[PDB]
Amino acid sequence: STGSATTTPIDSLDDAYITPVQIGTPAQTLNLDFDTGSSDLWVFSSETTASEVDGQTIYTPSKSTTAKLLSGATWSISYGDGSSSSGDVYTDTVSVGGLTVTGQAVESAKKVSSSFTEDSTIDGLLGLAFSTLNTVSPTQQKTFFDNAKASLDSPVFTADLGYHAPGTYNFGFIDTTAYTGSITYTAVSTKQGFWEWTSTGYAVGSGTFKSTSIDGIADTGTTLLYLPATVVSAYWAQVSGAKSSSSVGGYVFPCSATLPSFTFGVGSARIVIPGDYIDFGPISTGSSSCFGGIQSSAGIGINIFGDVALKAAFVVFNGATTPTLGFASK
Repeated sequence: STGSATTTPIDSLDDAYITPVQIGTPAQTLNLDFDTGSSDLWVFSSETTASEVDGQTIYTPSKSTTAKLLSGATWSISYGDGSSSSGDVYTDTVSVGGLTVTGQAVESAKKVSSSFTEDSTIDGLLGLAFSTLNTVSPTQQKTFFDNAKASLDSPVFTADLGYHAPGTYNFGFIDTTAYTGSITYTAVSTKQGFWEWTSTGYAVGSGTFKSTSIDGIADTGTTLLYLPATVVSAYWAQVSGAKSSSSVGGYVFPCSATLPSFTFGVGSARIVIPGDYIDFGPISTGSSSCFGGIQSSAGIGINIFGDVALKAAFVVFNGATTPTLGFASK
């Protein structure tokens, strides 16, 4: 079996992508953020503190004939600014683009962090990292992908994110019409629970390619591209007037500048990120300073190939016994 679903940017800057997901019987459709950097499927629900719900579609387990409370199970995900989302756990039927899984753990949020409340277009997250990162206690739960693996024609899912345009998440098959050339596969380390891989180097604009190993994670749930400070400094040195701003918290550049492309290596292949993809617009309404899509990972501790990088490619998440990541131009 297979599944295919359209994913849509939530705003004009491609800050995140939402994908419709059917939960329960009869179906309750929620728009979820598909996140390969986490492993929890959590949703706004009728149990969420009412003051923390601002426009989101909520999941109502009492209206689903197939929902079952998972007795004593709780969940808690921590965020980098001290806030957290948490709640209880149900099991229910979950379908993505025609692909149905029964008995999927659905984590109902009892409280959410303020940043989720502020964003009314995201009804929850669907985690697609490895199940060892799932936070359900005392009994850890499997991801949607892990539960679907046996039913899929092939144990893969692919991410084809659009630039200012809709894209596609496919489960169980590789659409050979969605990319050009060949797919280059690279080894994945699962030791930290992420889709972690090693890029073979980078280039700025039309400059010389720099052979150097960059270990990082493919994370559809992160907007920007976070790379080591040496790489990021080399990129923004080619943009006249760009500088790192402490008040803003990253590199900014004059909005009238034209940005150079950024190339990253996948084995012997090269993925080119057009310069326009790195422009994330004015730091404030009316400002002539613009925020950059390539930022330093020094404060984070891990390099992150976020949406900025992934939407330049057709990306294969191969969940075979030995997992691999595939990149192709498109």
